[PDB]
Amino acid sequence: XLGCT
Repeated sequence: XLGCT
């Protein structure tokens, strides 16, 4: 979920 939504 680093840069993911």
